[PDB]
Amino acid sequence: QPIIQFDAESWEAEFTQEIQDKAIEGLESGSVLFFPKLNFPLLTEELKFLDPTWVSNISYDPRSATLKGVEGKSEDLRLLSGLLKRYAEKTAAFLHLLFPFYGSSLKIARTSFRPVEISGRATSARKDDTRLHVDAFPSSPTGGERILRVFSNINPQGKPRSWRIGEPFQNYLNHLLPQLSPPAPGKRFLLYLFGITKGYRSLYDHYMLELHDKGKLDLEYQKNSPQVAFDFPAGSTWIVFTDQVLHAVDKGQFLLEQTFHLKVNALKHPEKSPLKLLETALNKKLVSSESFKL
Ligand SMILES: O=C(O)CCC(=O)C(=O)O
Ligand SMILES: [Fe+3]
Repeated sequence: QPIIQFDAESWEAEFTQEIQDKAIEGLESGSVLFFPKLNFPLLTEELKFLDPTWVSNISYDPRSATLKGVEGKSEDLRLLSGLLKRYAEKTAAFLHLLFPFYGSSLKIARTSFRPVEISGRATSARKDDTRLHVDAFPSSPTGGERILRVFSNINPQGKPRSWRIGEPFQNYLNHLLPQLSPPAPGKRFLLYLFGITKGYRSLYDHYMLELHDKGKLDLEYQKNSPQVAFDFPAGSTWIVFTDQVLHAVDKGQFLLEQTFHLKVNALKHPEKSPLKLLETALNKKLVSSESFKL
């Protein structure tokens, strides 16, 4: 079931255990959790930010209270920081209400505001997010940790955000497995020494980047693989492990996004993670820092 719909309409909603179970089982199975009625309202003073000219996308780090990617007057940067900080706070609260099993293992990461219309985008194949992919960032290895994202469509003209959702990760990995290759010896160490990567690119991160890139260049797979097109309405929110769920965006404007990280050993079913699926498929440990279980 690629998309599981929920009725919650508040960021402070209290959930029954049954809904919590549905959410964590769905999330870990690679479903998108969809909240059609969960809107993220803006203050009147923030409405001015609903304009693409503010990008010079925009990112905020809640851990350091630092805003990047935008220039302007102090008071405007304060207002924009306040908007993204509120999105970080509300998404973090919501995830702790919905996923108590993860406890304090949820680690917030960067907040993103995306005011540029998607349908006019055109770039190199590897960063073309109209192509189905799982998330893997060449400059930012994960060391196996999960990439969990919360998304909210805040389009004020009532325009949906058009996604496509692909086949399960295990089928994607199987399709691309004959195209995977090990890294060149010493190359990842040089990327680390040279500051091209933030941290060391694990073998896991190498293979996730290969899946991401080779999947995007596989034009027959992009055209023919199983996929469902879904429009997320304005005023809706959705939650997804974007390292596991194949996704692409086709159209839309004005998105808030919050990234969280989660260690694999905090998952209810760690064997369903991309890390463990890749380690099983290649019969090897793919992250050197891995904790060892006696
Ligand atoms: O902009 C979007 O709606 C999706 C982009 C994407 O692939 C992502 O945030 O991981
Ligand atoms: Fe993505």
